[PDB]
Amino acid sequence: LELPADTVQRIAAELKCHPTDERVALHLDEEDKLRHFRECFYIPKIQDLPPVDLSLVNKDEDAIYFNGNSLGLQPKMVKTYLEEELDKWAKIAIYGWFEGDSPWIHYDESIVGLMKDIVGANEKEIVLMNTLTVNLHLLMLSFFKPTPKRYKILLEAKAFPSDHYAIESQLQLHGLNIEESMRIIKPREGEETLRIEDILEVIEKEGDSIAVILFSGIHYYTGQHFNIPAITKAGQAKGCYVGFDLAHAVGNVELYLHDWGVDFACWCGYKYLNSSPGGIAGAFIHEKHAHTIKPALVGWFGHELSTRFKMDNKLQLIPGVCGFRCSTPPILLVCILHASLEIFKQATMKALRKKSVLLTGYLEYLIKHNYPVVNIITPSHVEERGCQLTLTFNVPNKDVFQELEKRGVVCDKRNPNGIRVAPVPLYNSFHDVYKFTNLLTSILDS
Amino acid sequence: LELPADTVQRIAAELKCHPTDERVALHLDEEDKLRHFRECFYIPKIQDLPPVDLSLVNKDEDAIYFNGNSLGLQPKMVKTYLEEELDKWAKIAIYGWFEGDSPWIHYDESIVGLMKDIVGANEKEIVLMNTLTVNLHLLMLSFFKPTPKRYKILLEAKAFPSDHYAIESQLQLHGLNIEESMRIIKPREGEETLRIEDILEVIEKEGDSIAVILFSGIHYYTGQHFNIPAITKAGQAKGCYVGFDLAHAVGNVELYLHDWGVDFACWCGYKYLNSSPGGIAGAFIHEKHAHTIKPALVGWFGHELSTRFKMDNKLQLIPGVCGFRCSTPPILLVCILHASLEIFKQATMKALRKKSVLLTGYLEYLIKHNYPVVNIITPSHVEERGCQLTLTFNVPNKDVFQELEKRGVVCDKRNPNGIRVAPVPLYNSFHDVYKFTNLLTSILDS
Repeated sequence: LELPADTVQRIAAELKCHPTDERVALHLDEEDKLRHFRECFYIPKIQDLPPVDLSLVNKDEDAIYFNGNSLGLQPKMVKTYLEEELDKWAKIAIYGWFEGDSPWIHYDESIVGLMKDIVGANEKEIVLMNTLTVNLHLLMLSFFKPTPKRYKILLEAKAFPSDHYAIESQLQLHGLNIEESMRIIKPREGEETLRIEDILEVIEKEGDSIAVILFSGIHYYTGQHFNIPAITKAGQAKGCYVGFDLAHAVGNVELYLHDWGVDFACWCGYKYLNSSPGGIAGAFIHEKHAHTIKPALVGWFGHELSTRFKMDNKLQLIPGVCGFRCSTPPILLVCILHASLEIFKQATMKALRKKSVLLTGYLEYLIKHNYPVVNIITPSHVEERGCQLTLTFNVPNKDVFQELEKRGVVCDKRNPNGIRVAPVPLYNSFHDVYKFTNLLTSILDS
Repeated sequence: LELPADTVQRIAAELKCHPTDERVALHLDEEDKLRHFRECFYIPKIQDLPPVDLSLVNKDEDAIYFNGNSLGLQPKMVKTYLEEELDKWAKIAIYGWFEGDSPWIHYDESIVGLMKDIVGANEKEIVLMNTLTVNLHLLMLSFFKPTPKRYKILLEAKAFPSDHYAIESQLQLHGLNIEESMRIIKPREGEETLRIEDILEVIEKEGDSIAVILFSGIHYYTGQHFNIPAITKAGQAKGCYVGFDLAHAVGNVELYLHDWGVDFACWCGYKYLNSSPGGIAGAFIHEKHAHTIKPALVGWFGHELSTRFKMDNKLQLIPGVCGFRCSTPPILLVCILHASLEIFKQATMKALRKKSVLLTGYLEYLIKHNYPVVNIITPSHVEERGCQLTLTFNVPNKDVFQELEKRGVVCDKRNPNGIRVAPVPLYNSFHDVYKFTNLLTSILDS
């Protein structure tokens, strides 16, 4: 089928205009079957943003928000759902757990039915709970049971700091040497992303000694989407447990954790899933392990609900990942996630991934075209990336990042020179991408 | 000074009425300097409660809510504070972390200044984070480092199930025999509460082999307030680490964790602290351990904020308990807790504990007076209990609990026969206690 760059020049051919003309972006939004979803979100105005130099912007104009990858915008329905739960708490205080049309006791275990299609798993293979890093530890404390023969953990170079710290401390818990035990796949010299063959070679050479493989679904600094089902097959052949940190993947790319055979997974709620800052995170355990892999750390919401409130202390554990649930779920954070997940159910994940490829692609085309003083670190193949592109510039005398945010472009800056732009399909339009690059152009021309 | 029962009969002497007359309760509320705080909370109406038999109640009348111990009522200011944070998230999406009058990055580390006086600790000795049981595990994984000589954990009989399960799994993590390693102090035959001497004797006989002592601050089934500073001194003399699960204690009784020398502590937010269901919990580590006891499981919000966002993976850990913070704090749950903690700052914890003693005492007086077919399991000494009283009845032919909740009395039922009533000083008035016992009287007379 049609590659994204091919799609743009074809539109220009239909309109008899240049590929970089505004009319191309305005036409891609006219034909965007998801364009009405942007209304469901609160989009910042430029003059409200702190770093904005008001001299350089037209006030009363929407901001280009390309941090759907870091803290996702608020659905307008969030406050509406909060009000439902706040009134119930103000109407029947403790009875909201077991009484009424929607018991609190079943929230985390019902809105999982909205997560099934986002990660590709079953009802009983997912729990929405705790926070990302803690779910990473609660999973590792079960799957990472090392032996003298099999003791390593395989992660990637320059991984996300919380993951990296979580793995040292997992190894430091069992007394393992860090240098010997942390196998960190580094990219080849002069290269920014990882090679799938280099990863598989290490798994084949060393996998007999690796206990757990733990990558991110999308690497934060490069935006690289790792071939998840491949790493799983390779790792599982050598006898490894394979799990991923799907923070930048979930809500961004299509995921089939169950069919792919992934052993475990974990993700957060406040990035592409547009829940609240620090919102409720999630876990995953393939049902193959529902009766073999047990929770290392146990709470009382790991007990079967049927006899949980007898409190007779005679543990009857819930199989699967709901056994790692220690505590009562934070109902008001589940509430917010429900509002966002209903939106993901309307605009199918497939329909978002399809726009995400054309939208990020239209960003890549407009960057490569005009420019080289810009290096797109993100993999160019449409399948090895997500919403996010990572950029580095060779303009020495201007800070591109500061110059961009002065003008209402909200995007990340990652050390050393990396800046991250992530147009997401829910609230970002092609005209946002057009408006972006002409500011990036006006800046790089000085 | 005046014991609570002495106070009631003196009021009756001033009014020349019977101690059990309504005029006594109505007078204790007139003179209640905290009576206006009840307005700050949403109090259920009887006809809105599910179990209510409408034939047996006067509709349009406030409900007697004595579950401040299980799920605390909603401050009316909660929705107001949520709106502040929801507008900021809708106004400056990602900039709320570092920009403006109140950065999100400092929420959990600022409203700790409202927790200092509730547990009796310093700024740096408390973090508000995660959930109760998980904070219990994250603490145990550091303080419970056992040896062949020193391997036991001391808890109480019929402890709260989440605690009990959390301790088995802590021992099962290190391979320890459960029967040998779990030292469970059981009450004497025919007795419901524990004896402080029986606890100290075990600590003296066996303490050389105990690695960690972990009781609740108030036992859920009996309501017994354990002499916390005594257990600490005794346990620390024999070389034990001593920590408590302060769930029913915090927000209920006065606590001096720092001066008492308590090694660690953990509590929840949704009981007496009146945060949301499943709301943010808290942790405690005395500053003596700020540089000796390190986190077992590490996240990236365990890193110093000054260089946390360089993400260079060169860990620089925060001393004290803020090092056990793994993840980004859930801002909207901190928000709610801020609303409740401001109320605790207005009505001083001392002023609440003072009413709590007279209010629970006026409940005990009216129960003992008329009745014996009722057994108050809760310790009778005003210092060995909190808000909660636990009851058992010898009426065979009526279920007291069902008969009570039919009439708008919201209180707990704990297996086997225990029911828990907990008038709290914020929203509960003496007239609630008067109205309660006359229903309990009308019921027990059949």
